[PDB]
Amino acid sequence: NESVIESCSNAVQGAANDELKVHYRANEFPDDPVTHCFVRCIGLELNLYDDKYGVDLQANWENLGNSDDADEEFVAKHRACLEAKNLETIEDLCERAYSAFQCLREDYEMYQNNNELWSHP
Ligand SMILES: [N+]
Ligand SMILES: [N+]
Ligand SMILES: [N+]
Ligand SMILES: [N+]
Ligand SMILES: [N+]
Ligand SMILES: [N+]
Ligand SMILES: [N+]
Ligand SMILES: [N+]
Repeated sequence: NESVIESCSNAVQGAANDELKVHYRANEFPDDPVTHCFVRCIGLELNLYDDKYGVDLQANWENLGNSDDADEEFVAKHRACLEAKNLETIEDLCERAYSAFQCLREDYEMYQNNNELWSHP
């Protein structure tokens, strides 16, 4: 939502940038250090993500336009994707969050073009 985008742009060094914020409002998140931290911030603020517990797959399922329990294959597929990214070995917390969310890119893009289950318990 608008509020979280604005607050995260202030919380993250470099993120209060006109050009970057045009991307963010368009659900476009480039692979750069500022955006890494921005994506982490949004994930934390919306409780979609946690540095320790990773991606809340149920919260993300709900953020993809659903109100029910996540499909089992959605949970399985993303648990496996996230495990394959060896997130615990990524020292930079922003890079870690950005890498984690790459697993859900296809889902968010499909949802956008149409309009707890922590991965690391
Ligand atoms: N900022
Ligand atoms: N700022
Ligand atoms: N962040
Ligand atoms: N959550
Ligand atoms: N399911
Ligand atoms: N991981
Ligand atoms: N999806
Ligand atoms: N939660």
